[PDB]
Amino acid sequence: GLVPRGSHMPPRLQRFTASADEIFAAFQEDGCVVIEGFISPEQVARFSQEVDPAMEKIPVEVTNNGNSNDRTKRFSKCVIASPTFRNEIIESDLMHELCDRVFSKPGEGMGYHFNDNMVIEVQPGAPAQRLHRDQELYPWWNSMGPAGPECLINFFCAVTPFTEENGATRLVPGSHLWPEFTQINERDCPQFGKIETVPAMQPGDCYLMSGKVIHGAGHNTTTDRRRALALSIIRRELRPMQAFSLSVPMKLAREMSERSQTMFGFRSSHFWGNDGKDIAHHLGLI
Amino acid sequence: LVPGSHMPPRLQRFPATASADEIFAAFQEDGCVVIEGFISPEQVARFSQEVDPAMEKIPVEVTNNGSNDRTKRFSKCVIASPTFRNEIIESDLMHELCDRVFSKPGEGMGYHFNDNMVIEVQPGAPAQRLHRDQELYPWWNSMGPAGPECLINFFCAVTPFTEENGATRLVPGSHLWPEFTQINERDCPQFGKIETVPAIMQPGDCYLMSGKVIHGAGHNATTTDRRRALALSIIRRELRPMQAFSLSVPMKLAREMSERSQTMFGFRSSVQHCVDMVHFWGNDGKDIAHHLGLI
Ligand SMILES: C=C1[C@@]2(C)C[C@H]3[C@]4(C)CC[C@@H](O)C(C)(C)[C@H]4CC[C@]3(C)[C@]1(C(=O)OC)C(=O)[C@@](C)(O)C2=O
Ligand SMILES: O=C(O)CCC(=O)C(=O)O
Ligand SMILES: O=C(O)CCC(=O)C(=O)O
Ligand SMILES: [Fe+3]
Ligand SMILES: [Fe+3]
Repeated sequence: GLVPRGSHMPPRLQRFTASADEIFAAFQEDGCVVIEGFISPEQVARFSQEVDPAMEKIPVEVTNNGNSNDRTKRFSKCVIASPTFRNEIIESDLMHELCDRVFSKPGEGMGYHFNDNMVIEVQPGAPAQRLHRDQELYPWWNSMGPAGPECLINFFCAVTPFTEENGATRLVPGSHLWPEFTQINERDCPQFGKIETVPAMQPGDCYLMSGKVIHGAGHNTTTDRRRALALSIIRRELRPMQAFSLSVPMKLAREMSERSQTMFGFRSSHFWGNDGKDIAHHLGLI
Repeated sequence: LVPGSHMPPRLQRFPATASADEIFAAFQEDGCVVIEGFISPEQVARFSQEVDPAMEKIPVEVTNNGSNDRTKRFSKCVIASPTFRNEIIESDLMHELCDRVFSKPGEGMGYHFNDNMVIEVQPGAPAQRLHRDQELYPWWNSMGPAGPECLINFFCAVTPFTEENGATRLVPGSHLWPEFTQINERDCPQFGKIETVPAIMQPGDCYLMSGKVIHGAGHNATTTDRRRALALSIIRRELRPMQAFSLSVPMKLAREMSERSQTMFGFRSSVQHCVDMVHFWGNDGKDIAHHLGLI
């Protein structure tokens, strides 16, 4: 009794803070999954307050250009600006145990690190964002199709509420299993215009989406800044969009755990080394 | 010429004053090509001299496993060698060829440094397993020869490369086989049947090789010869380097670099286009070179 008997049933999008082997199976089966309450209530709140001054000084472009910057604010310096982010959120033992199932291989330590820490605020009346796979960031990955390894996953977390009206993210569950991975336009995608989305949540819930999954922010209302926190995580062989080890000051890196140092590139795992030695030695982190 | 003798595979040779289109054509055909005088004999001799203290402090590891042992590997070339940072990495032919491999229209430099490794193969050192350098990026073989390029190496003779002292063994045209497997008995059907050719070179010569080319260091069967190489390993901007150069190379040395050299070492970003434009290795919407103060 999930849809009225006889109706078309829409692509499946499971919801779940229980077993990691559990959430991981929903990820594998569908390409994405929701984690209701991924960051605590006040945590999501103290976080949003802490980055709000930074958001306040980001001007809004009104361009009708088609870009992803048309009335959408984006801001990446979350570690610099938010103590609760760098002290609490990125230390979710849930994140890591999930990242460990997507990415790490046995006896090789952490096969993952951060790509980005982005706060995305869809301004009211913002055109719906182009449909895309995140792994289009790494242009050849689509050419490996659904059988290729995972390159990227997003812990996409709501900051203000996510509604059909304010432009929450439209997901396409199961698009990680399509036979050919393509750009999503009328020229390159045959299914263009027939692609059945599902809008994605309340402040603190996150959805865990594969980089193979087609998606996009929808159209935005008259006075609702729809604000989100994207934890982009990639495998250790890939380069981050943000140069976090050169902008996050050494002070904050000294306060991080070994594993979070590895996420921001203040520590190696043999990639990102220093002539046969961990880069951590040279940085005065023993 | 040899005498109905079997003629082994051809490794094409060009002087460093040839058309970058002529050299790249060879690279595209065979997957590897020798560039003679890539570095001048005076430049390489100063380089060898400037890194030689660091090389002598490096213990030769001998092991009871015949392991990629008895090979010295040193990567702090920028810190240790003015010739390297002031002249060698400013090779225009090197950047001409990288652009033809990596750089898309309208996205600036599509490449950067993976590594800068002095590789000195010691007397008696055993040969290296046959491998492709793109095995570093483990999904890459699965795209086969149609896959884009992830990596190229400018592998320079610092001291002479001879068949006896362990000059690299290469397989021209292995970037074109229909299936890219690891080269072992389990997965490779040609295992044991693969014909290689050595990179015979004088100091300052180099070969340029695709990550798709099967190759391995040869056995050093001499008693005197420490066979010294300089490997300039260059990858796509989207891939992680093996060296964290921006974190170990001093900022004092960063400020002295040309802007394309800063990009190579991650002191400066490059802009990638997907409708959307994105700084790769950037700082919250701006080139990382602002926060660092490099203009
Ligand atoms: C240029 C962009 C790129 C190429 C990559 C992404 C990307 C790093 C992709 C992976 C994600 O986990 C996440 C949320 C961290 C985004 C953040 C925004 C940008 C940087 C981007 C953007 O800001 O557009 C002006 C885009 O929105 C987009 C969709 O179009 C892109 O595909
Ligand atoms: O803002 C959103 O809801 C989607 C974010 C996204 O997909 C992107 O910017 O790449
Ligand atoms: O030293 C050589 O000639 C081969 C080096 C090589 O192929 C490698 O280290 O990947
Ligand atoms: Fe996206
Ligand atoms: Fe190699």
